[PDB]
Amino acid sequence: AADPVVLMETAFRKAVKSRQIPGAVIMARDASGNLNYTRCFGARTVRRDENNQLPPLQVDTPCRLASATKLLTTIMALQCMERGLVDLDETVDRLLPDLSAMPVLEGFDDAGNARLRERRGKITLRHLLTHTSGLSYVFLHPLLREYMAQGHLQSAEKFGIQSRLAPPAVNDPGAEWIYGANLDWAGKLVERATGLDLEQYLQENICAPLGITDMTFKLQQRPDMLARRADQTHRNSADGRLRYDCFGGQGVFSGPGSYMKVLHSLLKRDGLLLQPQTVDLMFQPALEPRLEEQMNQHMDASPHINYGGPMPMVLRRSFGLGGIIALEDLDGENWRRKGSLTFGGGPNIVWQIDPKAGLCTLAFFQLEPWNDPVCRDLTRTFEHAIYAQYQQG
Repeated sequence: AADPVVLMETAFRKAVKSRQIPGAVIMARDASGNLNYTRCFGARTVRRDENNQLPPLQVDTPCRLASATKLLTTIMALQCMERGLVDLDETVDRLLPDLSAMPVLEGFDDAGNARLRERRGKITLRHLLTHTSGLSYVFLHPLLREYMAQGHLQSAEKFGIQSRLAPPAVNDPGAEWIYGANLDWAGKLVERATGLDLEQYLQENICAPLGITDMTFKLQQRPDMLARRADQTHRNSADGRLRYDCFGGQGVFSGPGSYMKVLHSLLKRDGLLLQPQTVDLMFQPALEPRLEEQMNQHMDASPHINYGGPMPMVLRRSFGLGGIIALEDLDGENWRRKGSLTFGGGPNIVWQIDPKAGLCTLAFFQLEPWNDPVCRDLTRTFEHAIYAQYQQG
């Protein structure tokens, strides 16, 4: 093992032992197939089992991907796009009339009543995949905040409208980049285009092709793996110490080893689940120029959120179909290169595909909250290390 890679590995092992993290599964791969690094650290929980030892996590251990599910759904949409069932620029309302029926919430008046408007513009699958549907998540936007305060979301029950799909848009399509629920609609679009719920579609069009068996939405229906799942860990603000704790877009449980397989096929054009042309698209910076600027501005101004994760807080980025795209070079030839596409999920799960560097890496944790200092620091120095040993050794 390389000078950086051994220092890195023991630096993880240090963090597990000094109770800073519970554990981590980390993984790197290259376009050749040939690079195959995969190392497990620590325990899958902090809560001791019946025998006073804590079972260790490993590549087959079931873990909540959480907000890292989105890529999978982003894939499943582009599968249908390929197969002719939809088209990126087709107005959603063919398959999602109920979405196209939703109004946009403009603002509030003085009596405080909800002020509401119909949508200028129209709304496409490309918009959804790029978080440019002009719709948002409830507790991130100040308007929806109060819409929620008034209790205008209560009424969805009457029309059988799913909780997550209920909130109104807060802008027109193509207007802003806004991290939003627009990946559960993506989930719907598929279900409706393929007459299949996305649990069935997932196994058929993603798991089967790569021979996966630990990927599922319905974990409660898998005694075999439910029993061995990873418990969630949460870190306290006071101490720094840690304590115990079917829509697309979030809520898949998978082994970290299997998630890699997916990142791999993509990296290496292998064509097993998607089609190299349409993969290239995912990596094409979708954001219009004035759009990509406001996104950068927003993301810089919100460091408490840190969509970037391990990568420099100030950076020039855009967005593609599945994640963020580093528009400039992260640190010369030492680290990620212009073109690389990263995203990640709640429990400090962070993946990235770098085509120009011929690599794809996946750091896998089960610790909340997002953007943890030790996780970020370890992820930082994880990538730094395998990038170095690999490409210059």
